[PDB]
Amino acid sequence: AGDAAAGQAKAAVCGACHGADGNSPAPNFPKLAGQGERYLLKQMHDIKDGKRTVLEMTGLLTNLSDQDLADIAAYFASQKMSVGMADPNLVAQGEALFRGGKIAEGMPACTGCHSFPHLGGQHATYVAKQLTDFREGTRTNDGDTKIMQSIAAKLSNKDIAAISSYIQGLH
Ligand code: HEC
Ligand code: HEC
Repeated sequence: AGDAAAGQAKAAVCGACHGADGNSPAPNFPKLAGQGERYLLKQMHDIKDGKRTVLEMTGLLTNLSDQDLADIAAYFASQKMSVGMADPNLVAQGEALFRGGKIAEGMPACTGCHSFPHLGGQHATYVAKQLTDFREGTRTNDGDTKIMQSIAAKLSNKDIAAISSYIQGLH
């Protein structure tokens, strides 16, 4: 159990890339605001011990205690993710995939598990990178099941671009 109030100051070093409140202004860096505390904490441990490699964060988590990480996670989880706009040329394809999946190819809809990390409002650039990394097996911290890797295997590049654009505007 983290202390959100204590996490705010401990999160100051993170704001340079993720935003003071976790709402990053630049699309390369993911928004952390409003993300689930348990998801955030798991990603922090995965990044810290190398199960998920984020070279841009090398050395930042090294000296944070497990309590420090829980406080920071609690702080970001207490914020609210800001919501962007979808591209009108892509949003229909992206929303149809998000709500309906690809029934023909046995791909479940995203709404089954993602309303679990929060997705709605996340930068499209960041989401597309994660879906592509999942598909290519470069991100592998999705458990022994490899659910996201198996799901992203069914998405084309056009699918990923459209779903990512839809998610960016989702609220
Ligand atoms: C830029 C120099 C960063 C600073 C300072 C911090 N983070 Fe970071 N973080 C950065 C990038 C480029 C990425 C994404 C890499 C990729 O997969 O494309 C991240 C990612 C995270 C995550 C994962 C978020 C998710 O949605 O899965 C977390 C939990 C995270 N970062 C936490 C975190 C904390 C706690 C920081 C302060 C100590 C911090 N980051 C600083 C870049 C940068
Ligand atoms: C349940 C079986 C899921 C379905 C169906 C989909 N996703 Fe998923 N996703 C799931 C989990 C359990 C996780 C967390 C993995 C971890 O590293 O612990 C994820 C993760 C994502 C992410 C990364 C989020 C982040 O902040 O980096 C994205 C972008 C994502 N999932 C997207 C996504 C889409 C577009 C889906 C439908 C096509 C979808 N997921 C299905 C669980 C499940």
